[PDB]
Amino acid sequence: TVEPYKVNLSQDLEHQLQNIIQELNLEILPPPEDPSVPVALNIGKLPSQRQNQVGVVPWSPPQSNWNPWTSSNIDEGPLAFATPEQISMDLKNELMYQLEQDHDLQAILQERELLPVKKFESEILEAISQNSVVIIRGATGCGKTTQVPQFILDDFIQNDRAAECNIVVTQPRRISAVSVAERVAFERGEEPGKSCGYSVRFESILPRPHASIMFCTVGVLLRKLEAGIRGISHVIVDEIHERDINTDFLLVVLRDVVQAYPEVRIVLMSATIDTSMFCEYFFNCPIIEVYGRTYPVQEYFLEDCIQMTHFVPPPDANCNLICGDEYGPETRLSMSQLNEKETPFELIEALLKYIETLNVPGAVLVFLPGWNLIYTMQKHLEMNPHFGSHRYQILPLHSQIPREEQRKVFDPVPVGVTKVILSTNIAETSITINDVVYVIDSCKQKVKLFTAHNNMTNYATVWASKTNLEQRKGRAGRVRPGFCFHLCSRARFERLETHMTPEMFRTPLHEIALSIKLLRLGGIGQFLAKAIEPPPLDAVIEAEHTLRELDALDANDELTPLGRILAKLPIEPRFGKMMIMGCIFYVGDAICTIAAATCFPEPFINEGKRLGYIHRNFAGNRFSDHVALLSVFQAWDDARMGGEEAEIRFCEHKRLNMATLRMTWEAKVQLKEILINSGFPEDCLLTQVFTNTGPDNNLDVVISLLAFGVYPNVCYHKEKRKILTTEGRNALIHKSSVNCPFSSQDMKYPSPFFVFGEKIRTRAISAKGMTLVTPLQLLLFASKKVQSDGQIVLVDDWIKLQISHEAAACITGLRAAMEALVVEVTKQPAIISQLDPVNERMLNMIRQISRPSAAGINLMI
Ligand SMILES: Nc1ncnc2c1ncn2[C@@H]1O[C@H](COP(=O)(O)OP(=O)(O)O)[C@@H](O)[C@H]1O
Ligand SMILES: CCn1nc(C(=O)Nc2cccc(NS(C)(=O)=O)c2)cc1C
Ligand SMILES: [Mg+2]
Repeated sequence: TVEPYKVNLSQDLEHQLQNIIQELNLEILPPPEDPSVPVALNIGKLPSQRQNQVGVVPWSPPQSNWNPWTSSNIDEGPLAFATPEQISMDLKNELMYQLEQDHDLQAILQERELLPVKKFESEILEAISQNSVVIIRGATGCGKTTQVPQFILDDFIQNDRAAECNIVVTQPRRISAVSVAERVAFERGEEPGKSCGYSVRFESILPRPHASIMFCTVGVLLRKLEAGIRGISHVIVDEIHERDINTDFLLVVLRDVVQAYPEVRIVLMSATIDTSMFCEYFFNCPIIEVYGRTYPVQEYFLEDCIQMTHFVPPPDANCNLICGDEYGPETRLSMSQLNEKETPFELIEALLKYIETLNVPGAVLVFLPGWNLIYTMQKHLEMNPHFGSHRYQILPLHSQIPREEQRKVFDPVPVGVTKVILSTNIAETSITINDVVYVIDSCKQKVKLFTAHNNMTNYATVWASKTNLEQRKGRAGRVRPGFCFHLCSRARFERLETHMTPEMFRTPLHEIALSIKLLRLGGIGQFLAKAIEPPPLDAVIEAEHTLRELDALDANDELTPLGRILAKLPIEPRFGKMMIMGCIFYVGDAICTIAAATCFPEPFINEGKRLGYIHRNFAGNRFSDHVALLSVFQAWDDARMGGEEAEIRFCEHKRLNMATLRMTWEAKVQLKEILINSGFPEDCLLTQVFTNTGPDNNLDVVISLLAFGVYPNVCYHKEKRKILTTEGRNALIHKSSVNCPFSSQDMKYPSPFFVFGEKIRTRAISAKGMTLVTPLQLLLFASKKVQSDGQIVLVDDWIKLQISHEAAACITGLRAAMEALVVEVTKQPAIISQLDPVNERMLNMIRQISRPSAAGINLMI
C-alpha cells in the first residue's frame, strides 16, 4: 500500500529512447482500450539443436611423458624423455636417503605408525589392488584421510612402480583440501609444491607430474573433466558421509567410469555410518573396517547441565517445558525459563567452570553453528578477566580465518592453562583435535536453505540429527573417558531425525545442470535420476527453467554457446552472464572484481555496531556497498605500488583484511583468463580508473549490470531501516551496510530503489550489501514483468511508477535488444571490438539511462 513514485525524465531522452527502438525495428505495443485491464510491455527473446544421449567420461592410466594436473605433455625438462624405470628408481633412491639423513622426519614417521589405520595398511592395499571400487569405513581420527593416500603411493614407490601412480583426493570443503595437502606435505618433510599439491577455487599449488597426490575440491575436478580423467591411477572420494551435493553428483560419474574402465581404482572413505547404500550402489564393493582406541563418554543433557552447575538464566512444542520428575524442582524451573531458538551463552561459561572443579587436565571443544555465534561466545569470555591469557587459551575454528590460527588448535598449551576450541561442524568428522577430553554441543547446524519462489537465502540454525550428536560426543573419548554436554532437553533428543537431509534434496541444481551438459553426460533429469539418492522433481524443473531464461539452454535443453561459457566460469550462472554483458560495455574488469568478491566474506572488519567514517568514505555519494568494494579495491591496488609493508600499513590503517583482497584479486585474474580463452578481447578487461563522487559513466554502467546480476533481489525504502521486499513484506537494512543510518536517524536517499546481494531471515528479513539504482535501471535489468494502463506501470506485481507508457516499453525493448546481442556476441566474442553501428547506439542508450541525471537525480547534494 504505497503511492506510485513519479519519474521526471527529460522529453529529449523520450525521443532518443523511441528513436533507437524504431531503428532496431521494434514497434511500441499500444496503450490498453480501458485502464482496468493492463497490457504487458514484456518482449519475447529475439535453434534446432541435435538431441544428446548416454555418454561416459573417458579414462586412461598414468604416463611417463604426461603431467595429469596441467593436462599437457612434458617436452622440456629432465623427466621429458625419461623411462618409467629411471623415474620409479630415482623417486625411490630420493626417498631412501631422506628417511636416513633427516632425524626430524624419522620422529614424524614414528608418529604415523601409532595412528589406528596403520595396522590395516596391509588389508587396505590388498583390497584396492584386487577390487575396482572399495569403501574404507572407520571412526573419525584413525587417519584414513592423511595416511591412506600415502600408503597407496609408498606401496608404488617401494615396489618400483612409482611412474604408474597418480592419486586424486576430493575433499568436500575448501579448507579441508588445503589443510590436508599442507599436513600430508609436512608428514613427508616437504612443502605442498613438491609431492602433495592442492587445487581449490581460485588457488592451486600443483604437484610434480609423477608419483603425486592432488587434494582438490569436487567442483574444481568436475570443471577439469571436459577432456577426461587422463593420467590418474586412483580416485579417493573422501568424507562421502557428509553427503555434499557435488560429492553425490561425482559418485554418479565415477560409477559410469568403473563400469566402462574397470582398471581405474575408486576409494570411497566414510565415517561410522550405514555405508550399505554406497556399497550396493558400487556393485557390493568390500567395506574395509577401521577401528582402534575408544573410550566410554559420560554424555549429559540440559537437565543434567543445570543440575551440576546450579545455573539460573537472565530475564513445534517447546521441549524445555518438559522435564523428568526425578530431576530437582528448581532444575525443571530454571530450564523452562530458557528459549530454544537462542543458544545459552551464559550456561557454556558455567560448564567451563564445572570442568575446572573435576581437576583432570584436558582441552574443551564447543560445537556452535556460525562464526557470528563463535565471535559472540569469544567476546563474552574475554570480557571476564578469569578467562585471561594466563589461565585460558580460547581459539576460534571456522573456514574463514587465517590457516596460521587454524593450526594453533593442535599446538599443546602451557601446563595448567585450559584450551577451549569454539569450532563449527568442521571439527565433527573432517578434522580431529588430539587434546580434546571435554565436549560442549549446541546440537544446532547452520544450513543454507534456498527457496526459489521469493529467492530467500535463509541461513537457518536448525537442530542436528542423532548421528550428529552421536559423532560430536565421539570427539570427547579419544584421549580418556570424556564428558559430552548436550544443550538440548532429554525430550528434544526424541524429536530429532535419525539422519540429516542430504544437500542433494535441499540445494539448487542449475550449477550441476550445466556441468552435466558441459561433460556431455546427456539429459539433466535422465542423469540425476541415476544419483544414489535422486533430487526432488521440482528442483530439477526449477534448475532447467532458471537456465532457459538465461539462454544457457535452448527449447531442447541443449547447451548454447552462452551456457558453455557459464559452465566454464566457477560462479552463479547469472553473475556469469553479467560478466559477459560487462565485456560488451568495456567494464569487464570492474564486473569481474564484483563477481569474485561474492566468493569471499566482505573485507571490511567489524569494530562496533555500524561501520566508522573510514569505511563509509569508500562508498562516496553513490549509496552502494559494491562501489565501496571497488573503491577499497582501487585504493588497495595503489597501496601495493609501495611494496608488501605499505600494503599491510594501508590494510591496518583502513581496518581491511589483506588476506581477502589478495584472494579476491587472484580470483578476478582467473575469471578474466577464462573470458579471454572464450574469445573476449584484452582491451575490454583493462583496470579502468574511476571516481565514486564525480560523474563517471563507466561506474553508472557497472551499477546497471549489478542490478541484473542480483535480481530478483530489489527493495523500496519507506523510512529509517524499514524496506519492502518483492513479495510486499517489511525488511531491515543490515547494520553492516553503508546505507544503514545511526540508531534512530533519517538517511535522505535521492532514489528509494535498492538492489542487494544476500536476502537473510535469521529472525526478521535483512538485506545485506545494497546498491542504489534509478527507476530507469529498475525497468531495464532489475525486473521481468512490466504491465501498463497508460499512466501507471506495474513492475512484477509491486512498485508502481507514474512514468510515460512509451519510455517504459522502450526500456523493456532495450533489455530484449541487449539480451539478443548477448546471444550474437557469445557465438563469436571477437565482434565486441567492431559492433554494428545500430547496436553501438543501443549500448550508448543503455549507458544514457544508466546515468543518475537521466532520471533527474544529482548525487552531489
Ligand atoms: N594439522 C594437523 N595437526 C595435528 N595433527 C593432525 C593434523 N591433521 C591431522 N592430524 C592428526 O591425524 C590423525 C587423524 O588424521 P585424519 O586423516 O584427519 O583422520 P580421519 O580422516 O580418519 O578422521 C589425528 O591423530 C589428528 O590429530
Ligand atoms: C592448468 C593449471 N591448473 N590445473 C589445475 C587442476 O587442479 N587440475 C586437475 C585437478 C584434478 C585432476 C586433474 N587431472 S584429471 C582432470 O583427472 O585429468 C587435474 C588447476 C589449475 C589452475
Ligand atoms: Mg577424514
